[PDB]
Amino acid sequence: YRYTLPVKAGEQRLLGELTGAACATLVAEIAERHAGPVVLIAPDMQNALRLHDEISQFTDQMVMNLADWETLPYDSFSPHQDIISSRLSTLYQLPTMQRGVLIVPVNTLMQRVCPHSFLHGHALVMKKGQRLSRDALRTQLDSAGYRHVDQVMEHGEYATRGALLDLFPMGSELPYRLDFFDDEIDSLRVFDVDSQRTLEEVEAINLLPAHEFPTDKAAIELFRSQWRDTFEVKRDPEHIYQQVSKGTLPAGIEYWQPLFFSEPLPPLFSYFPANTLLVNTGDLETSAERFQADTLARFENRGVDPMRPLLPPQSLWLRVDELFSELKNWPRVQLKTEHLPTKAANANLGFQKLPDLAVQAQQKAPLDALRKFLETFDGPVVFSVESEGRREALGELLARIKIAPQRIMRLDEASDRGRYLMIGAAEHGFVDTVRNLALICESDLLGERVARRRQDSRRTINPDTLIRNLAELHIGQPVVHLEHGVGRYAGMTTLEAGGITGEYLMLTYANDAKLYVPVSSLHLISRYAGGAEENAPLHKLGGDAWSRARQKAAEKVRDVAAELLDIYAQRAAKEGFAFKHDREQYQLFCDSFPFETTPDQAQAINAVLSDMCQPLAMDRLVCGDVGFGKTEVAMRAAFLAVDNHKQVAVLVPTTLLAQQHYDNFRDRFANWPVRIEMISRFRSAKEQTQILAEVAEGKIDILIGTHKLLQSDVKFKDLGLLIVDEEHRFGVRHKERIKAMRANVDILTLTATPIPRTLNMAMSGMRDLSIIATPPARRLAVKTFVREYDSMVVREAILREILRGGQVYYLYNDVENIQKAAERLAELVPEARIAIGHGQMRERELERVMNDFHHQRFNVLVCTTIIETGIDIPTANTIIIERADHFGLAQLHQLRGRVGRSHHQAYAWLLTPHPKAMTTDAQKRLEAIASLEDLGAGFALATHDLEIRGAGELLGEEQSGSMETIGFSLYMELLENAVDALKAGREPSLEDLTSQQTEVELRMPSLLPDDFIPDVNTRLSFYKRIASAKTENELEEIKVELIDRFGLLPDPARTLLDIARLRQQAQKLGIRKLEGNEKGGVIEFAEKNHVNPAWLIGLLQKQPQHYRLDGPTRLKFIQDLSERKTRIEWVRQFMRELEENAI
Ligand SMILES: Nc1ncnc2c1ncn2[C@@H]1O[C@H](COP(=O)(O)OP(=O)(O)O)[C@@H](O)[C@H]1O
Ligand code: BEF
Repeated sequence: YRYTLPVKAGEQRLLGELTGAACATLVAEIAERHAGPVVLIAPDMQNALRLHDEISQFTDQMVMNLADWETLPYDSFSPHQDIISSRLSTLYQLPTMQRGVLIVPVNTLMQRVCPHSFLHGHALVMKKGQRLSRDALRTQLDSAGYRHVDQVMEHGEYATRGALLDLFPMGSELPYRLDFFDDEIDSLRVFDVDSQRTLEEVEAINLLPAHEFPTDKAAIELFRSQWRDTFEVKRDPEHIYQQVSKGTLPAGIEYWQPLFFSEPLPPLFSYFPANTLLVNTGDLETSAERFQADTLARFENRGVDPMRPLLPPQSLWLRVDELFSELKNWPRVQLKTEHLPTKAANANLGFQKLPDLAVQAQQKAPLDALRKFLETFDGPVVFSVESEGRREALGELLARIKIAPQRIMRLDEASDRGRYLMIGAAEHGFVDTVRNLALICESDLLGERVARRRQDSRRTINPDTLIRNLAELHIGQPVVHLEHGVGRYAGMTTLEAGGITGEYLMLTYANDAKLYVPVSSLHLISRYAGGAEENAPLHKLGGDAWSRARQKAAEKVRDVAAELLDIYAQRAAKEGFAFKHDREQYQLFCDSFPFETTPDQAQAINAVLSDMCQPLAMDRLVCGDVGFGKTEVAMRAAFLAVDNHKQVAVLVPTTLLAQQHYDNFRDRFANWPVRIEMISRFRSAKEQTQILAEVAEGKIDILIGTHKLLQSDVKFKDLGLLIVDEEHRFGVRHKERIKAMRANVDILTLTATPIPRTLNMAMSGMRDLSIIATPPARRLAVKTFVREYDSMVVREAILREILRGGQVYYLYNDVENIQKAAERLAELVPEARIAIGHGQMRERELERVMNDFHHQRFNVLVCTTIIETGIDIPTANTIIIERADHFGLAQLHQLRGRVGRSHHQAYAWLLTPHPKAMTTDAQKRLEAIASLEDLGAGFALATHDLEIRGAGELLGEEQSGSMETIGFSLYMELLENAVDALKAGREPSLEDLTSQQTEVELRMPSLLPDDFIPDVNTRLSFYKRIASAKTENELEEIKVELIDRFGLLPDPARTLLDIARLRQQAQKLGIRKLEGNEKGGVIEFAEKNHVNPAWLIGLLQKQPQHYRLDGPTRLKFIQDLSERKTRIEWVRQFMRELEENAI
């Protein structure tokens, strides 16, 4: 083309006049036309990710990025070993590959690596036709460094179960099972982390060492030798020398890598193929050197703590001059967006930048510049769309500009006068003047719409995965056995206690008195919820305290049972309501919203709209973190409410945020004809009466106000929608007082963080719940600083935000000394313009200075906790508090996250009085809030607050209490028992808990042996599932799953399955208790059985000696069933024949 290609160690090519996103075009071109692999060096790893898209967007050659360590140099955490997988694979094949593009940032090119002899000297291949021992391969894996686990879920672990060994290779992404057979590899089956069954069988597998360093005995001794040669040992049970010598691995041990090879580690340059070409963008002569400075700076910063010392930086990272010399050994190309006219191997190819093409909604012709420029472009114009649906979203836009470009795949496909489009993540369009090509990106006109996972992958907390993290069976966590009391779970054990070895779950009580409970009676154990995992009560066994507490609870539930019998339903007398939504009308309202919702916001919208469309009323928690645009869900709910004209009301515990919602709703409905108004202290009673009259006649649909409505004064013609914000700070019977008016109203519970009782109820599932863990695009984190009382940090932070041009939120929490403090901090900060705010003011100047804050005429505001509700403006970007000894975690997090709603990094300066003046609980609160600082932190903080404040009375008042109440589920058990007492009118009795659906014990061992399943959690899960079976199809699929996950089925397993099947069939039949032994047994029916009495008596008289009706419902039979198989077959055929003549 316009230039040659550089192939020489010293050859350097330099290219200029290269606009943004044309670097990708040039890179793809040269890689496709370069006879050899391509390695690209990027200045910023994040930028490299961007490259990883656009390159793959424009070409089809395999493009990969060097997996890199996430942690900062000399950190105290592992590199998140999963990433290591993606690394090692690329390392293993790296020498042997001809075409392909590998992209690396300089910060990781700076890092030393393994010698690859260590790598491919340990690179095993397992093949079908191999007579290899299970144990030999086991020890082989152990030497390789794979970790022995029992429920493999991650990279680099292996588990065993009888003849079935399974593991996860470090190179591939899916684990594998083997199915050994006579020490022969019979199968090699891939299986998902959650299917635990075959997806397919592959002929052979290749596996790589577990880590980036050996871990055999030779490795340990070499490491110890190097250590004793270099550093100084400390005789200590956590000094990494002793910890390594023990056998384990320190968390950060990966940074002490050069102590494992007795060699200078390669600079990774040896791994380049014999014929490569370096291509470089930006510049390294600043990035690499600044990185070296940062590494040494952090090193010297942490040159303390003799336990866990640090290597010199030069031993692990390279030198800059050495890096330059090394790169001068390969041909290299450099790209920059400047003018280099001198002289050869240096060109300036026409890649003009995109002109100012954009769309303006206010203009009558948004695509004015677009249509002006399209017709002035003689060449083809090709658009790029980052997704699929958006393509149509822009095709309609092209219909507004009356053009239908054809979708192409490659840039060369463009004709002379051709308009086209393609799916790509390109950022900036441009004008390739070489052949007059116009490339257009979405941001060219749309602007900023970013949906990538900008946040760190590890920096995420899934709510459902947090519940599934564990809900049972932690070896120390407490549980409650309703018969006796509360203890700590300790595990499983098999016991021979009557000639049949049965499983038993063992609990421990006070004074170390153990209690084993049979596995079958599992439904008598509840997971503790009193929230005292470290200070919980420990009932001493055989005491009356638990019985007394249970009797008190029984009395309380009987009282509330009468109360519910007043309603004559289990909160079920309600029929609800159905809303009608017009999809086009709602879509029009979506159009009136000038934003794009996050995916979880869209999910919440779908859930709420569907639920209201259902003919039942809602009680739905939308508990997401602040700054997630929760209010817009309410806006759309109110729009659909006014579509039905259902007189929606809204509640908030303040006047500031009430006014905020008022103006927001006015903005949403300044185009839609509908009446929005407010009723609170600000309004005069003269107009409050008018508001009440208007809402009595129904001329008002949207009302915003505080507790004035729940004063038996407001009248609604048709109250159909009620909204509540910030459920916290609300006492009980507020919701009951607002519910009393109309039962079938849709309840929408908006909040930022639930109080412990509400959170526990959400966990119970009795109330609908929803979480939005998807922050807006530009909502970066909020910095937090827990500092002691310094008068200078506050002043300098105030000045830092003033020079930024923002507003400071000053918290002192006083209505007397706030006056003096305002002038005190004015003297401290003469540059500051301050207003005084407190809730004990006439509210006229309050709203006036709120308006002033909207205009930002004064910078820092002193206020009490009325600020907590929050009307945050994006201008405000910093909060300094004064009292940090008494504030709830919910308030702390809420005021932390209240700042932002903008692209600019906010701040949260936290001022504390003397540490010794702090009580223990204050220290715990402050250390907890400091420990967590990231997006999606409110929900996890609420989970932590659970077990701290403790869920309160699930029945009585005073929520969020840590009293000694019975757990959660037992309350529901007694409630349904009393509902039975009401429906059947039966007497209250503590016997329904002592339940018995069907007992089919026959003195025959039946259990899931631990050898057949290693762990206990899965064993108990299957125990519960089998106990709660409903049809023989369930049993069949369970048997299939057991076959998959654990191979063959032991005799006890088969017996358990068939006993469950027989219990199922007997429950279908109508018999309740079928018992027996070797010499015979008894059959006992129900009150209304379905066995034919005629033939029943016929059998009775046919063989009275072998059959005797001894009791109103008891049939005694004698049988010589010395074989378990004979016993089971006899009973099966007996019951089958009995039910054959079923009446
Ligand atoms: N997906 C989004 N992208 C950009 N900005 C958003 C998004 N969602 C919300 N916002 C902005 O952030 C602000 C959040 O205010 P609000 O609805 O009160 O959030 P929260 O109720 O969580 O405090 C809104 O005023 C809105 O303008
Ligand atoms: F209700 Be929010 F957090 F604005």
